[PDB]
Amino acid sequence: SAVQQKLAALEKSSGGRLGVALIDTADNTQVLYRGDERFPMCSTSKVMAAAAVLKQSETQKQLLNQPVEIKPADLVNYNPIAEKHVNGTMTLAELSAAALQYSDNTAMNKLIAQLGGPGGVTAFARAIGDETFRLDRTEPTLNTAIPGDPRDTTTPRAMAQTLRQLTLGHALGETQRAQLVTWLKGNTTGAASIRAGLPTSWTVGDKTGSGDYGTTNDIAVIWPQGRAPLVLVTYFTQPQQNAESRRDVLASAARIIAEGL
Repeated sequence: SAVQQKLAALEKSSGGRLGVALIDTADNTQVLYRGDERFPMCSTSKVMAAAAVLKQSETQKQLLNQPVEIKPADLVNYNPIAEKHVNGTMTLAELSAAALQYSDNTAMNKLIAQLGGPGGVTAFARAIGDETFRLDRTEPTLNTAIPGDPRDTTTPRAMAQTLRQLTLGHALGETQRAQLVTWLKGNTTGAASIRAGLPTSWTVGDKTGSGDYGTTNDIAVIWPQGRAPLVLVTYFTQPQQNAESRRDVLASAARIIAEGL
């Protein structure tokens, strides 16, 4: 289609490898570009960890209010919120918010620990029908994004389907789904990524990710005004280990997708 030719041209102009999956919930139509190739998730994996904790809270009703101690040894490479609470506590809700809206890496590691390790995050994916997602490592090493390495990867198609189920579907309880949506809508790191390619009037909830090999990712649920929502996943990675981030590519891919709906 026109859209796939424009995405291929965008990819060629960028020098990297682009993966896109769009689900239009109006008719369940999908647009895929490298939709079944694996990409390093980087921080987009935080959505799965947060959702796994939300699922636990369906049975442990008070779980999100459980205080978790932040110790100096817990701090890793990027901890904008956890740093503010060293030698104090954060609740699991606050850690989930921090992981999602500020991409706090300490917060992610606490979520992983709550789930019993990366295998606990992966198990949640399997439980909701995602056979592709795999989380293998903790922060910060899950962002190495080494070409060909299957650790800590998923495909665009799989992540779009899973994000749809978590936010618009019923993989989570009603209160949990609403909380996840609220968290995503409040993301602070996404202004230059998918959001930048979309009409300003559209409501977006997203989670970015970035890593080595110039890996630049964003996954979003999009609520256009007077129109069924869309799920859009944009993954991008580059051949040079020290490549710079290319959020503009994600914005451009979103713009190309938005041209047509």
